[PDB]
Amino acid sequence: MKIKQVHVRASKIKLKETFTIALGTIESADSAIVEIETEEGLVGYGEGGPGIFITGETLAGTLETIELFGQAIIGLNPFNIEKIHEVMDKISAFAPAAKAAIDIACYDLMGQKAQLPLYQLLGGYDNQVITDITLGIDEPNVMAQKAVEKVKLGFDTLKIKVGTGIEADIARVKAIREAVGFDIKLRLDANQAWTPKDAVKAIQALADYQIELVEQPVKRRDLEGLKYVTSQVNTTIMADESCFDAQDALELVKKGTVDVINIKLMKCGGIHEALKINQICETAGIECMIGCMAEETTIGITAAAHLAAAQKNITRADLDATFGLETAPVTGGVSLEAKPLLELGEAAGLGISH
Amino acid sequence: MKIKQVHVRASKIKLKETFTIALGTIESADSAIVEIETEEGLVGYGEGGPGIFITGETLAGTLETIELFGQAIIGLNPFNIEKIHEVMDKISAFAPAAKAAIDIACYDLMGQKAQLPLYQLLGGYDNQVITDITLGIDEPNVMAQKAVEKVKLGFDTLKIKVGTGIEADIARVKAIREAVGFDIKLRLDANQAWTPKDAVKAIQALADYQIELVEQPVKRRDLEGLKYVTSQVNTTIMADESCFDAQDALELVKKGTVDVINIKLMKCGGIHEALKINQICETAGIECMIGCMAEETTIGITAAAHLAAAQKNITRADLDATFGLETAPVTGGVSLEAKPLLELGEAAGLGIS
Ligand SMILES: NC(=[NH2+])NCCC[C@H](N)C(=O)N[C@@H](Cc1ccc(O)cc1)C(=O)O
Ligand SMILES: NC(=[NH2+])NCCC[C@H](N)C(=O)N[C@@H](Cc1ccc(O)cc1)C(=O)O
Ligand SMILES: [Mg+2]
Ligand SMILES: [Mg+2]
Repeated sequence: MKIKQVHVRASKIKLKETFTIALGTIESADSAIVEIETEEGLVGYGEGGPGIFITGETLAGTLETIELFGQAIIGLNPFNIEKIHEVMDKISAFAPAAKAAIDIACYDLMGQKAQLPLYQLLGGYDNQVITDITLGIDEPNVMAQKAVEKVKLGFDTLKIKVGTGIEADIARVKAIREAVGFDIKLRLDANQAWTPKDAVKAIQALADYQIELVEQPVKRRDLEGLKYVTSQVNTTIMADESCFDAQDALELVKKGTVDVINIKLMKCGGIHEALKINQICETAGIECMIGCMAEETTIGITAAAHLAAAQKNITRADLDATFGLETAPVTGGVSLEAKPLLELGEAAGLGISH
Repeated sequence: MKIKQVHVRASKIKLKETFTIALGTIESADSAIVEIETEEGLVGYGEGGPGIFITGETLAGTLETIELFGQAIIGLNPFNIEKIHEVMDKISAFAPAAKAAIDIACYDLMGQKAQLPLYQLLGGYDNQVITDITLGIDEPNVMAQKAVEKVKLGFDTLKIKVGTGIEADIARVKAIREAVGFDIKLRLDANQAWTPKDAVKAIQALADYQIELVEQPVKRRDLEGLKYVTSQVNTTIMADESCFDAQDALELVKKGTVDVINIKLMKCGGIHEALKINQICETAGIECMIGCMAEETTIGITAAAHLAAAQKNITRADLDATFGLETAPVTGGVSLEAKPLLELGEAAGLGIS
């Protein structure tokens, strides 16, 4: 198998609602979609979802970088994922969105060539995954109200954003908890909004509210502070923005900074790197959750789902990007229907087309 | 795809010459060969080559463990390597040769089902690997003579076994270098024979002999002593017995114990675990060398070679076990011919039988 050409396009999908977190707001899912054509005719799909306030990556920069990658890998075999990453890494010192777009299309091609759904090439642990659904920052009563709706859809786990103030945030969670029950799992995400000591105070305050875990409570670069929190509360602390790639993961398990690590293909540059992170974490006894950017769609979510279902240590999933899309940019893959169960079929690769 | 049956049998193959290392001698390559058959008819080949003075595993124990593993994975998909290792790990707390045997057969099946050479499923970086050849412990003049012989076979890298005493060990290396010149790369392996200070002393004494690297100079459990050697000499230090699995590797990287790590499928329980070790090392800027047990045959060596060719970070290889074998247990795969280049064909999976 040999890459004949790489085509990249912009993709802009209107979001059903404006999503808000501690870092900013978004109202449209704008990403870069890649199609890698082989000499034999097979075409793999990939996506790069840039999050300016998460990674600093932009759609313009991502499109440019992908174009450089595409010309550099013509003639290579999609199965030589080792060299493909070598090539991209030599070209750019940092561009996980661009690299993920190329990486994902390559794994899609691998599945299609082997004639196997992707999850079978990535571990084969399972052929489906259960995802939570996130609730963007809003008024305590507003969020609590939306919870009942999602639960009604079948969701047993809700991801709750907070970060305006320990005061209002605590009010947020409480409102939601005593609103949907106690059989519903509740994970919180403060997107670096709290200081070390305020984080501890805020977390402990929800002791009787039964919180599954708290995601990135402090600034991504404040590793001593993040470890402070983790070591001050019994509640499970998860690192997100503090962990982009495998080298970050190694540093975290090294220092014993957190309990769980959130993996995003758009932060690490694709499945090849995500596998490394998960392997490092599993070896250290740290479970992983697979997440997503608000700007990615069907292709990125589908890729992440195959990986999550395939790897045992990826024990949690936050793949709800497609639930907010007004329309699907492609055919097949994870549907836009807001449901917790993402079942991967037997279609080869990502099972995506059109 | 589903596993229908698991067959396992004993293979006892004489070595053409007794192989001596610091830990003892080996006279026969006795391994367990497994054949995993799927309901559709595809059959995967695997092997468990236990090295008693390395892991403590025996052929009898490896056979009993494989049998336990075999009857527990009936009906599972070979592609579900994640669950297959979970099942084996729950059954046994320690049996890397047995686990490798099942693991390798599964990857062979994956390759066959996908209709792809195994190296394509494991990274696809290359389709061949260049191996060194090891010289067993002997008198300086003899080892030197044997060195010239191997170089004549085209080998550009020789792995020198040492460990009977810094006095002799230093004499062995000096003699070898004098015989083959500085064009040949020489890596040493002490198999835990030296104290940390004798190690530094021996290494410093060979500074002018252009030593590529020194493998496991001190006892396996003496990590502080191993790091001591590593931080006392400019020569590259490699861990072998100090690193069995991914957890060991993570510990070595955390402590900055060594510069390179030796991966053996028979130490870590198969390709699945070997990949973890290499990824951990790569992430930490530690290169890896793929090695082998004397007891392995074409099956084990072929699997190791596919993995080494596939992964960029596995930059060195010591896959010379088939060179000492009187016979080959299966057709295909790496041949018995003593040659540095191991070219993997385009046959699906291992390309065996
Ligand atoms: N329906 C809906 N609004 N889904 C958004 C999914 C976002 C995802 N669960 C998430 O929280 N991702 C990041 C935060 C984030 C927000 C916005 C953008 O553009 C990028 C990332 C996280 O987990 O922190
Ligand atoms: N002549 C011969 N049969 N050589 C086999 C060399 C195997 C390999 N290169 C090696 O050295 N492996 C171990 C040492 C070892 C010796 C004997 C047994 O049974 C198992 C392992 C090492 O690298 O230390
Ligand atoms: Mg987060
Ligand atoms: Mg060794």
